[PDB]
Amino acid sequence: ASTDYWQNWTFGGGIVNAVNGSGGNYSVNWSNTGNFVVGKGWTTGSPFRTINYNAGVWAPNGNGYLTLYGWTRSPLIEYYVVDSWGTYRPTGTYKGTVKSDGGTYDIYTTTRYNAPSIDGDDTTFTQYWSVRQSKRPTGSNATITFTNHVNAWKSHGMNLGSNWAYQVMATEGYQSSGSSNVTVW
Repeated sequence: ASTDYWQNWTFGGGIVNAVNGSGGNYSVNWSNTGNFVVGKGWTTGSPFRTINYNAGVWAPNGNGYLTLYGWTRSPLIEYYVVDSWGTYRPTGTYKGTVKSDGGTYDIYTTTRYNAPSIDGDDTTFTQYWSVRQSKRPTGSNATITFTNHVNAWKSHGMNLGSNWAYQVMATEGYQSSGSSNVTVW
């Protein structure tokens, strides 16, 4: 069920040139940024969705993530399934591991205070992460069987909220430069 949502959020400086391409395709070119998340996906996330993507270009110069990105409310949770990165591999509080779609992921949790979210600039929420132990190869069709992550997270007491907000296959950058080109379906 193809993408219906376009994400293009920036903050803090630099240039983020994001193009909403044909179908599930988009491109990003960025320099000297603050923080940004750009991607395509779905207005309503599902714990049952298999996200398909192909990153034709993954070329961060510094810190960027190629990652599933999404939110629930009830309660407010920010989640990530990070398949690749640049110079910085994100982590948090280690819980365990999960294997999905040919990759082994470490599972982390982090509680964020006074932080920006889909609710506003100064909020509290928890983050759930699956981060691949090594960078996923790009340029070939990829799946993220998100249910495998939801199920593993649940087994370590990491339950998502019941009101689903957006769910995108994203390019995130923090204080970096780079290029990506990604198609999502």
